[PDB]
This record gives sequence, structure tokens and C-alpha cells, in this order.
Amino acid sequence: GGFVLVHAGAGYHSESKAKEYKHVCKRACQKAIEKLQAGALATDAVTAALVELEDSPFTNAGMGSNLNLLGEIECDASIMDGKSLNFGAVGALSGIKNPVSVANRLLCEGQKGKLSAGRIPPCFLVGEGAYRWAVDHGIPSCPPNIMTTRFSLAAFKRNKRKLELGTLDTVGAVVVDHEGNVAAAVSSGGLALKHPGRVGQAALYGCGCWAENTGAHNPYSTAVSTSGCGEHLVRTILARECSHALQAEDAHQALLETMQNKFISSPFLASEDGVLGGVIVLRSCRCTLLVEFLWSHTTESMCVGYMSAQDGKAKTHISRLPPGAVAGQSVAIEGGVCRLE
Amino acid sequence: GGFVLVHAGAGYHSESKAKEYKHVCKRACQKAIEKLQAGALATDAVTAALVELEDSPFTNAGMGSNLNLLGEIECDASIMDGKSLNFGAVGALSGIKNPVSVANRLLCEGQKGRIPPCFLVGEGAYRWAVDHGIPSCPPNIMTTRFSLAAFKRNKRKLDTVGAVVVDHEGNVAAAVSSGGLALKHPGRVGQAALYGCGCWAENTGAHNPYSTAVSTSGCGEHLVRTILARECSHALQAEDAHQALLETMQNKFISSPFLASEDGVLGGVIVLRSCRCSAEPDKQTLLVEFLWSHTTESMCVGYMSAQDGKAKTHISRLPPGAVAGQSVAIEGGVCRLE
Repeated sequence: GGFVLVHAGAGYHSESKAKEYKHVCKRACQKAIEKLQAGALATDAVTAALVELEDSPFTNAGMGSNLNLLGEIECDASIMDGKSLNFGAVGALSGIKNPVSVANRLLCEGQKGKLSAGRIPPCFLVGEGAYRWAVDHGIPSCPPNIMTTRFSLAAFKRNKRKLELGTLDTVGAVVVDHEGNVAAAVSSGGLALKHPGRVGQAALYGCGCWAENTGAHNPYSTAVSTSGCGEHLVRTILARECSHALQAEDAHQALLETMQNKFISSPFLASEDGVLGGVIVLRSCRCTLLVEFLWSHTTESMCVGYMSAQDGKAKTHISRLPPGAVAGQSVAIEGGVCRLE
Repeated sequence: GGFVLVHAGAGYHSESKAKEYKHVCKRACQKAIEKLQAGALATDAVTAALVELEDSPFTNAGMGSNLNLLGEIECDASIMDGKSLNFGAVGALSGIKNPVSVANRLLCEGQKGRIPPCFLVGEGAYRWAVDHGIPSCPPNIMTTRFSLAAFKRNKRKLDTVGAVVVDHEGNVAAAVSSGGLALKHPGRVGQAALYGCGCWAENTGAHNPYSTAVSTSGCGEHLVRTILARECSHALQAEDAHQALLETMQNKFISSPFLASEDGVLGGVIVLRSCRCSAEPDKQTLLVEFLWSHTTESMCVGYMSAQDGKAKTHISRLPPGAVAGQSVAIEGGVCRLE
């Protein structure tokens, strides 16, 4: 009993490179299910998925991240637990191989702080301090020669040159365990030639991801993860906005109206010539657990992968805008249902 | 014409330091009004107010901010413009005397503006500030005799600021600045730097009949988990502003499921709500409703109307019967701007 849905970016996935994108999404789903079947917490499950997605040298997160203006790697990552509603995140973090692991550990410590442990522990750390906290907590440090790849280094030089004259490939995942507990996480390398210290949506509470279990004013346990233009997702606090919209009976219609009204037609992005973003969503309710999963995006395409523990084989797919639709002006949306024991 | 409301923290203001807090609030308001009258933008006005608030050795923001675990100063600050809806923010910033001025520069550059950065942290935010003409500030200038003694004290083991403004056309702006928790771990970023949590400013639009501006104070974590600033803005779109804010503080803050594990929720907000109530097509009047609410023992505020030219200061305190962290105090008023 368990379900996972992951994504490897919302932007453009060429037919020639589609294969690679889907393969990492497949592996990420398996890592997540393994954790669930092994009795792990939902958060540890999404973290396992994200570690796999970050580790791919082809994703703008962890190893392979876009090099900033100075040719350095600074990552943003966050995670949320639907049961405890606790959160963990890091921004402008360099020197660490798996940013999500740090965000996960901040979340874990935060949980330890609830059982009477002085003032609330930090949920958000950035830069040098985030690095120090990671190391001091036993998290593996990673050298620049390992975080950087020949290709990212080469893109850096090109980008620099183009100034004197891919980045949308971020990652995310959502999971629901057999008890109905959900969790979500997101990780990113940020904009390709960003100014040092720039923090994007992947580190911001409510913007990058969201996870909230069923409650008095929350009939469904919901989890959301985002991708696309970081700035667009932040100004609209998209993840949380999608989670709240999903409380409506018709999930597909609620997500569609959100992407159209609260995103594309949002007054907060009125000055933009095209709004770019995508989301993966999970909604669950106890009856067995009925799970509804969906993905929506305004980008050319979005790579997704999902898997049910009882089913066994991951399904991967590149969602594309239909003929006629225009990237940044229209919305693509697809989904399905699965019942868990 | 214009109106401004500021706060010098939500927590506890001793009767012996009251006059000091109120005084800083008076100057901040005067600073903002002087800007408005000089024809400045609402964001420039709220920034001027925050600079004054920050510059006080009595406030946990800018100079005088709490020293962190390593005895160093790291500030959080943000600002939002209601007309353009643009935002500017900095987190874990050191070496800069006025964090809010850096956030205001980020917002301005964003307006001139792929989209420029609206949020910078650490060394990067520092570099950016210096590169745009804002001189650095050595440690001794931003460390007061009180924060140093406090640090040594602390190591031997809520005075944050904000402001909301409305110009003569009805454009609103909001800003917030904080030094964060005393002895916090390096890199810890709080509510004052996060979009939706620290402040919020949004002019009348399709989904919101009222122009609203919100600034917060109190326990950083509590304000973040509930994304209070933005929640208040949305609540203020209801017909009855006073009742809406009260219900928000009661249900979405004190009774929020996101803070259930806590024994007492601590925070306060200052809000401004505006709409055009009349015009003479043959001159216009803005109805401005302003409020402040809190669950802490007290909250220090100050407000001023350009037309009245008389700054008003006040320390809101929980009355007998109200328990800090469990109750909600709320006060407000209304004024018209011609």
C-alpha cells in the first residue's frame, strides 16, 4: 500500500532526450516505493525519491545544477509532512551533494523540538550557515569538481559569453503512505546565471511544495510539488494555492481553474509575456484509501512518473501541450485514480 | 495627502521604556509623511519609516539587532508595493546598516526590469548592496551596549519593526524588518524575509475590492507557518474589517492547526485597508480603515495622516482577563484622505 508521483521538470523535453528524463523518474519512483514497503515515514520516502532525482547529472538540482554568475553551485530545496504539518528547507546551499537531505533533517529535528525542546528549531537555513549545520549533523559534503559536470561548466562559459554580447529541469515528488499520510518535496539549482545568494521557489514555504493531511477544514490529504519559472511560482504561492483548491469535490476542474485563474491570469504576473510552471498533485481520502493524482503545466512539456506499491511497475510520461496550444498561455492537465489497501 | 501606521514590535513594552518606543514610532511616521508630501512613492515612504525604526538602538532590527550564536548580526527585511505588486527581500544579511533599504532597492530594480531577483540572502545580498552604492557597515556600528551585554548573558546558559502606507491616490505599500531570534544559528531566516509572511501590500483589483497593506511582528515561526500577513490581507476583503481581522487572529492564528503543538501563539499585525468612498466629478476621497491586533502582552504603534499633521502613538496592552498567547487584542480607527 503506497503511491508516489514525481517530476523531472516543466519546460521542454526533446524527443531525443525524453528517454533519459523518464528513466530518472522511473528510478525515483522505485526508491520511494522501496521505502514505503520497508515501513518508512512518508517524508523519508519522498526524500529517497528526491535524492535519486538530484543525483542525476541531467537535472537542475544537486549534482548538475546550473552554475550561477560566479560559476558556483547554490541549491534550494524544501520538504513538508502532511501529518505533522512540519517543514524543512535550505536556500543558496553550496558544498552539499543532496540539499533535500538537509531539508529533511531540519524537518526531523523540528519534530524533536515539539516533544518539549526549548524554542522551535530552525525550519529554514541558508548559505554558509546551512552548510555548517549540515556538516555538524553528519551530512556528506561534496567538492565543486563533483557538483559541476563538463556540460554545466561548458554552458556556464557559453552563457557568460552571451551576456558580454535546461534551467527548468528542476525536480519534485509527492507521496502518500498506507495510512493516508502525505508528503512533498522539491529541489532546484535555480536560474542559470543567477546572482550569488538568489533564492528561488524551491526554498520558500508554500511556494515550492505543500503537504497537508485531512483536517477539520481539509477533507482530503493533499500534497503538491512545483516546477517551472521560480519567480512565477513564488509570486503566486502556487503549491499551497493548488492544495487549497483541491478541497473542492472535482479535483480535475479545481486544478484546471487554479492554473488558469490563479496562475496564467493572475494579476501578480500580469506584466509577464507568458507564464511558465507545472505541478504534480496527490489527493487522498479514507473510505482503503482512494488516491487521485494529477499533473498540470503551462510549459511546452513536463516529465512525470508515478507508481503504486501494489501495482509494481512505474509509469513514466512526457506530458505535452496539444497542437494549437501556446506555451505560457494555455494549460495541459491529466490525471488518474488508484485505490490503496 | 497620505496615511501611515507603524509598529515597534509585538511582545512586551515595560512602562519604563514605553516613551522611548512611542517616540521612535512618532519619528518614523513623520519621516514617511515628509516623503509622501515631497511627492514620493509609497514604497519610498514606508522605507523612510522603516529606516528610522531600524536606526533605533531599542529595536531588534538594523543597528541593535540581536546577536546570533556566534555573536554576529544577520538581518531579515522585506517590502511590497500594492500598485505593481512587486516585492523585495533580504535574509541573513550582515554588514549593512539598513536592511530595508536593500530590499527597497531590489524592488525598484525589479520594476525597471529575465525577471531580476526579488530575494537575496547572505554574502550575495551583501555584495549586491555594496555593488549598488550602499556602503557596508562595520560590526561596532551595528552593535549596541545592550545587545553585547545581552549576548554575553545569553551565551552564559520581539522588538521587530514594520510599517504600512497609503498615498493620496490610494496606492498602498508595506515593509518589515527584523534581527531575528537572539543567539539564532547562522543562516536562520525568519518571517521578515519570506513572501506572504512578513508583510503584504495589494491594491484594489479583480479579486480584492480593497487595497490592503499588512506588516507583522512576534514569534517568527508562528507567523511563517500561518503565512499571516497574506491571510490577513485576504480576510480584510470581507465587509466588516474589524470582525474579519478578529476572526483571523482567533481561528487562523491562535487556533491554527499549524500551531496546535505550541503552548501559546505570539504575534501581532498592523493593517491598513483603503477604498474610494466618494468623488466630485464636477477631487476624490479615500476611506482608510486602520487596525492593529495582537496576542502578545503589548504592541507599540504610531499613525499619522498628512492632513492632520499630528502623529499619534500608542501602546496596545492586553486588558485584565486576556492572557498573552491565548487572547486577541484589537483596536482601530478610520480617517478620510482628500
